[PDB]
This record gives sequence, structure tokens and C-alpha cells, in this order.
Amino acid sequence: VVGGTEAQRNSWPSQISLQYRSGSSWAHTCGGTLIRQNWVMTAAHCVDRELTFRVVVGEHNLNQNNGTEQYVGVQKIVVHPYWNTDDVAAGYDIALLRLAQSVTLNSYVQLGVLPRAGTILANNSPCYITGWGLTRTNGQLAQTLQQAYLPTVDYAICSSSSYWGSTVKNSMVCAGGDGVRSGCQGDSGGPLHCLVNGQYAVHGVTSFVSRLGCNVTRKPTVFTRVSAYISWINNVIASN
Repeated sequence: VVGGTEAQRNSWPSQISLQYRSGSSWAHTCGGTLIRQNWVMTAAHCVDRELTFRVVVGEHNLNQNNGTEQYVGVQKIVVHPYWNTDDVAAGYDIALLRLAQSVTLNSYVQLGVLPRAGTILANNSPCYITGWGLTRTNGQLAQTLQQAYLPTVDYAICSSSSYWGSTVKNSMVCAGGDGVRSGCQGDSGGPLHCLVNGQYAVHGVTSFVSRLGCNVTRKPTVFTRVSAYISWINNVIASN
């Protein structure tokens, strides 16, 4: 998260760390959202490479024992049947991970409130992006959980040639683009918390940024519009 601040331990308690076993130890590759005690919603782009994944709930400082962490393995990976790695611009960048076991919900570990199917936010809607991603373009991962005020840019504007053009599908949410604040390498799959009816719901799944860099003016962080997939998310979880 570029241009972000340090979050409070209990602030965003659905936020997970998707780590892969890099030989000796575990490395943070992506973000995620605990939707069930045994189900995790991340980006398909994260689970492309056949690695050994573990999900850590209750994380704050990757490199330091927070005393609140729960370490659970991923028994099952369900990537959206239309996900085509070579065409992230096509969308469908959403995956569901069935955890080897259920996590214990506390003030550090809660479930992510999903939006109503088909829900489109208005332009400039108050959203936050959280994650342990690069604080700078080509920089390094944040030790502690960073948060940034990333208001929304509707489809009408985000599909402008001055913005993203046709790279962005209606199935996507755009937030930020101020050139100061954004999402970066590592934030992927992690959650775009939007304030609706006084309640924070996970409207977005961090997909991509501009090849030119993370915090690029008129190149807002593109999220996978969770509200489009609600049906699928339910079907998968119920057949599993």
C-alpha cells in the first residue's frame, strides 16, 4: 500500500496473509478475506503457481509475533472457471480457498461482510484498501498492516481513454488514482472496504495496477467487483 498509514490491530479483522513456503520459511505473497471460518476469498492471480500456501489470520506484523496469529493450511483451491492468467484484463480474478481447518473468531479474527449481489457504488464512495504490499513502486513489503483512503471511480470514468480505457470491465471497481495513494505488489487478493449503511463491506478484491507503477495519476487500483460473483461464491461454498 503506497501512501498508506498503519492500521489498528482490531480495525480490519477479516484481512488475511496468503503466504507460500519459500523453502525454509514462509513468504507473504498476497492478501485475502476470511468469509467463512474455513473459507477464504482471494484473487486467482495469487494462486496461479502450484506452491504450498498457508493463511494467517490475526496478523499485524509479518516479521513479529503479534500473539494473535492463527496459522492454517489450504486444503482446496477453487479458481473461477473463466480465469485466464494471460488475460487479467478479462476479469474473473477471484479464488476461494477451503482452509484445512476452521479459525477461531475473536476481535482480531472476524468474517468479511459481503455485499448484496449486483451492488454498484456511486462515484467517490468512501473505501479503504488494506494490505502488506509495497509502500513504494519497486519498494518493499510493509511490516505492519497498512491502510489507505481509496475512494471510488465509476465505470463511466474509469473506462475513459484518459484513465484505463477498455482494460477495465464492468465487473471491476476502480479506486484512487490520485497518484499519491494506491495498491501495490503484495496487496493482491486483499480487500477494498467500503462504507455502506454505516457498515464496512468488502466490495473489492485487489487485482492489478499500472505496469508503469503503483501510484499513477489516473491509473486507479483495479478491484474484482465482489458483488458480481456473489452467486458463484455461494454455489461453490454450498457444493463444498
